Amino acid sequence: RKYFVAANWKCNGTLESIKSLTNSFNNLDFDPSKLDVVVFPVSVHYDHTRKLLQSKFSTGIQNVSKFGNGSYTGEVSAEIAKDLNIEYVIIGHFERRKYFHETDEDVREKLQASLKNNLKAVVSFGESLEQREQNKTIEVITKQVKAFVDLIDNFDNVILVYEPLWAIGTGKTATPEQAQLVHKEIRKIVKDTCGEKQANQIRILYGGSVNTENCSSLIQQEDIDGFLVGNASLKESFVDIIKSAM
Repeated sequence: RKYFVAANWKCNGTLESIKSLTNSFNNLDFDPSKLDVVVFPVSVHYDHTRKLLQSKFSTGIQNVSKFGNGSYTGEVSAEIAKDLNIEYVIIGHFERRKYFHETDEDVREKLQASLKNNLKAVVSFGESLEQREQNKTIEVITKQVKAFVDLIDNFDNVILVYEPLWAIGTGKTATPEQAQLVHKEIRKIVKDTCGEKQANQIRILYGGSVNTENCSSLIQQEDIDGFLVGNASLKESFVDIIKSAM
């Protein structure tokens, strides 16, 4: 298991601010055969971003269509991404499930499209504060992971991300012990449905207010293999979060 650190810029950036930020990220000396680091700019920033980042950084887009090419105004198909040599996609992010009504079935259809078209997928899921307070966290996560887990065929090319919804953008980070408990269950699902070797190969990242202060204690946990990072990835100090995985 290679550790994996991903910057989700969400809906942020200007041409100038991406030049300044990618310059800082390029100054970090790391070996991309030892750690995957991926940046996810806004779609219209993808070209600018890929041009500026050195190739040690992988790139991807923040969403991909559940449909293939055709009459889907506004959508970007996995086929189109493949032809732009876009390497990664994020699927299942809380913001898409929340504001745009994306369902588990949408997530399954997007992963199917992504794998069919040679895209690697960062697939996110997690329980709300209400579900956690009803003591339903593992049941929720188990249902969300089983919505798509049978589609995975190469266990290096799908990366799972546990982001409890209450930790996203709030500063209320899960503790390393809370994250680990859930990651151990996610890995156990993959073991059950896919086999032990596959479960030991797959990366399971944590996300939900990861920052420079708390990242080392999270990644030290046995079943936490890196991070999907939102607000902290817009800052030049994001390099220190990469360093925690080095």
